[PDB]
Amino acid sequence: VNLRSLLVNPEGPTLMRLNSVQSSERPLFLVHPIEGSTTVFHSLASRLSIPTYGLQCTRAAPLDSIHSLAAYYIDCIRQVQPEGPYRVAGYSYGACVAFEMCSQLQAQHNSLFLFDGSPTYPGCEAEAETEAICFFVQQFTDMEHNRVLEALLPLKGLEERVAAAVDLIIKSHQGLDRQELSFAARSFYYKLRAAEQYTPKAKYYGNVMLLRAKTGLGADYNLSQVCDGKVSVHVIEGDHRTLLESGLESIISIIHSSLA
Repeated sequence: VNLRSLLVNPEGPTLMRLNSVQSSERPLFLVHPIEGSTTVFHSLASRLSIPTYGLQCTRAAPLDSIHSLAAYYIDCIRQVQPEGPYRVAGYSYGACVAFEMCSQLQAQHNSLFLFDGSPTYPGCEAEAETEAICFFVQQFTDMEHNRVLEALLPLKGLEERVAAAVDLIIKSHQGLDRQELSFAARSFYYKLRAAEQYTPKAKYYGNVMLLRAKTGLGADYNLSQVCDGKVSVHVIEGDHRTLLESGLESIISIIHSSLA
């Protein structure tokens, strides 16, 4: 169901075309939410008049930091589009990565769309990993925090937690690929770490557009804290998850009307 769309093929391609659009215009690149899949971008892409791609997080992506992750996604991009003027958007967690990407392209005139997300929106390894994976577990099962927390806290480290987690999950959905869950659970922790440890290097002088959800740091998601250029935020109908589904019509118009 909704759960298999929280998993990605660890060996799948990083950059995948999301719609037919044979056009010759510069494409629009969509950066995945924290779960790594470009599934949420399916509706939006199908209803877009420009070629749009998706970036998913597979085993090939370096997660030591948002900086590395962005530099790698930039490389995947330059294969489909070698030239400078880039159009990139990032959903939720992807927002931050998309920001770092355009940010690196700057230091090295691009369009940047943030779908309800932003760069904002050492001895405690154990608790961090436990809470991360504990959370991850709750997305696939019903298990109570405390019961799950009790099973993951005393474990040696990440791989034991991931394994114990994958077991708890399968004991609820036997059909889920254990290799995917295992990769999902582990990268999930690494993605959180990289994000909750990210802080823009310099100020972004480029034009940013925040498409915020209507139903819920102040209608800016702290964008102004890191941007100098034009920061325009549109309020879309729905909450964090429904926004791209019709808050989608609004978004489709806004994106269309922007990119000439």
